[PDB]
Amino acid sequence: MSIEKIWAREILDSRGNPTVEVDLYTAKGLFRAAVPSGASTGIYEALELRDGDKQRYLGKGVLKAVDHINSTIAPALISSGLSVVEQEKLDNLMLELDGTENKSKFGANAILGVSLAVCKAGAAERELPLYRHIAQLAGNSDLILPVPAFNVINGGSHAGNKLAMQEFMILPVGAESFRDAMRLGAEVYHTLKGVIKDKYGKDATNVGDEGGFAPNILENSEALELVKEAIDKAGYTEKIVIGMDVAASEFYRDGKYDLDFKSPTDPSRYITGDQLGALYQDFVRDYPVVSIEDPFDQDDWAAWSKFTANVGIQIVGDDLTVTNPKRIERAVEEKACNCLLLKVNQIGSVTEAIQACKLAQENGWGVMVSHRSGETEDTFIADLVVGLCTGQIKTGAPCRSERLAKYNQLMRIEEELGDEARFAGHNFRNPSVL
Amino acid sequence: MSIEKIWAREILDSRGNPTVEVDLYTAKGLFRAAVPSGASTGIYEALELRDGDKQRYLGKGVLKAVDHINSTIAPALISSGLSVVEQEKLDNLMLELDGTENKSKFGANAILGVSLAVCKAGAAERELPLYRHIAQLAGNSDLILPVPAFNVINGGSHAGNKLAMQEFMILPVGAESFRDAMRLGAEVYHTLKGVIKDKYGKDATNVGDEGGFAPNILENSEALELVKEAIDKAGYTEKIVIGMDVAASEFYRDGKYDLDFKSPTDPSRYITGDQLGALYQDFVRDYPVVSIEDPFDQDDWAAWSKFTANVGIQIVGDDLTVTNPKRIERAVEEKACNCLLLKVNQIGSVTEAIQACKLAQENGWGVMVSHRSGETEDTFIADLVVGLCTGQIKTGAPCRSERLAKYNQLMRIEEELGDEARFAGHNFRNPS
Ligand SMILES: [Mg+2]
Ligand SMILES: [Mg+2]
Ligand SMILES: [Mg+2]
Repeated sequence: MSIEKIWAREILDSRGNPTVEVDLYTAKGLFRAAVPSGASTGIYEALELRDGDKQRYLGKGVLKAVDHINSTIAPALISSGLSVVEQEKLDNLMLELDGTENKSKFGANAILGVSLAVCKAGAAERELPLYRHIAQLAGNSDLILPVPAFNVINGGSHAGNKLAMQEFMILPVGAESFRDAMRLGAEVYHTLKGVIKDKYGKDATNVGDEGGFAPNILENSEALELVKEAIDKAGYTEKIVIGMDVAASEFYRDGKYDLDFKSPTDPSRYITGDQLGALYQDFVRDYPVVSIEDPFDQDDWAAWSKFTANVGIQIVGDDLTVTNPKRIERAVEEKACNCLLLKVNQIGSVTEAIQACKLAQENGWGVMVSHRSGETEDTFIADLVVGLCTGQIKTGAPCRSERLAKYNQLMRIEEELGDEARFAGHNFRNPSVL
Repeated sequence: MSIEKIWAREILDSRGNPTVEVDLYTAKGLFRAAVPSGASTGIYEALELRDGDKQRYLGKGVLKAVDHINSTIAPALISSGLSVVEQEKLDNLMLELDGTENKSKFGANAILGVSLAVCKAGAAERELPLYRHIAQLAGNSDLILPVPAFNVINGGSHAGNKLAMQEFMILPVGAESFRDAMRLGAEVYHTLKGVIKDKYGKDATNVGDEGGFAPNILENSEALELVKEAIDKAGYTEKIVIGMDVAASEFYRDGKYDLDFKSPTDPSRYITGDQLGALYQDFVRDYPVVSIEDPFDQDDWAAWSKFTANVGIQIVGDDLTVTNPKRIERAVEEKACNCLLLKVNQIGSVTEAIQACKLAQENGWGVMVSHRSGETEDTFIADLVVGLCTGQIKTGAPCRSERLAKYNQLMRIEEELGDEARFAGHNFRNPS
């Protein structure tokens, strides 16, 4: 009926690791989607199925996930009789076919790749651009261009430096449009390179996984100083603010936090959740920080709720909520945070991701659509953040094209929307208030 | 007629600089292409037109080039009534509309953006995959999957280290297929990170513009040691060899060469072209180096010919030849090199790039299709290298998706070709 052919293959992501790509065919043509991959993955994330074959890609192959698609998932959907516009029914069938909570039979990367391809096929079957099809799936009717959050300084578990905290972001909230926001982001990014070079030398101007610079610094306050200095020299103090992804789960040790966890282990330097919270308060006071992601461990609920109750800024749950309704519901009840980081590969399907988004928005939460540290040339989340009208997205620094592909696509979307294009601007936290 | 709309816009490349993207519409749909951008550009390259507005993208804007397409080029091609399959006529039309030798009026980035989009539109009009359309444009019958050249160690002008030479590449010539070559490249790349980290620390495992690691090293022989270490440790000593892009023009200092040109100037450390040649001889002797690109300055013709005459490996012209038939002809007669690095943005059009490729191949040269240090999500050169059957391509490390998009596309082309697919392997110099 609707689906003529589904064919999955093995491609390489932005880090050189294998990941899932899915080709879905209908009468209207070919629809291709790829699955991202995280590095600092939360323990409650849906299962990313790897082969474990040590003599092939060091055990990081995804032939098992690919086979699960080509052998089991593909014929099931083909013989289902469901139109590709039926996103929820097609996703539910894959959920039922898997039958496990964390998608541990087929793998979340196997299920998502199909779910993404189905969505694009459904859009064309609907004769709609992808972002508008997503809008209808979510029950939205008034699209919004998001404020981009550029990770210009990379730290954390997979960055070549001492910098403990993972991401230092800039948000051009005072930009005129999204295309203007892209300009402000790039100019500060290029300005930041000079600032870092002048102070630390050229060795500190190489980049990490997400395109942000990886300077040889330790103190996170210094990363904020550099970024702030770059904003000012670029001449955008009044238009650009700062966001952070701490990813505190990555340096959570023995009930405490280690802000020097890439140095030889020494428990004497560890700090408590209270001390860590007091450090954030200093950051918010001393710098234009308006958003902090994963300030505490994924299971340190008491620290989350206590800190959130004493700040006015955006508190983003990432590893805490893992785009999971069952986890979000708890966080809502406990007021652990006021914003959800939406990662489609954390939950495994488009339908579940949309449900997770609306569950957040219903409770007055902000929503930030996000990429993974390992991405592809796929640009799905660009149309996603527009269709869901969340008003904020982080998909990398203005560097490395697995990041720019999303940003460029968003510029195309704003162009396509014409005079009906709206930039979230200073209302990125609650874009519907626009 | 054929072309219904041509619309250009401003997008960002892999290093955050503006570049040209062109949307071309026919009855068969939308065909999109983007223009790459170089950093270590040769002085004889066709003009990359930048706005120069200091208050916008630090003067790197491409609004003028975009405007030249939308206001001038597009209505001229639409009024021509030429079919998109007529690649040569459409390219010639833009060349004549520009009317300048180095495409200084519209910019090479403006002309190429349309030329690339036209080519993709022509492929669909012919009901052919892009690589087959290109093959017929070049008059080729039997296709070839190229050996990938992964730039796994980054040095040079725009890398955050002391390393003078620009690119250190691995070539899985002993691979079973291109998909196998991708695995070999990635596995060595990941192994190399560990090798680098163990010796220099995690600070040295960050990447440069092309995805290769940027370790804090000075010696070029050390970069070769690290690479050779990774190959052996990965278990592919017999199957993976080494290529180099020296880009000597970047450290050419009025007759001599500075292998520490990112250090404070000291002319006493400068070496002659003869010394530099002797150094390459040492590299070829001690390491499996089978290809050297731009070993001398773009104008140091005597050094090129002298060195090429005394080596048996592949000598690749990049800034020397700039994908230009006029420069290629001179290099052929003077025997300056034996391989052409094919960059479409160096000459400005698909037609001229094909002419450049065929001219090199007619004279026994190898051809390596190449990307630029500043790339986009565009994957044209993947279809280009297969269609031109050159047998070798460098489009970055197996890191950063502006590189992987090409490599992934080449894996798709191999899968699509199936039985007809042949991997160049040890014949990467001569798949002919
Ligand atoms: Mg993470
Ligand atoms: Mg995070
Ligand atoms: Mg160059």
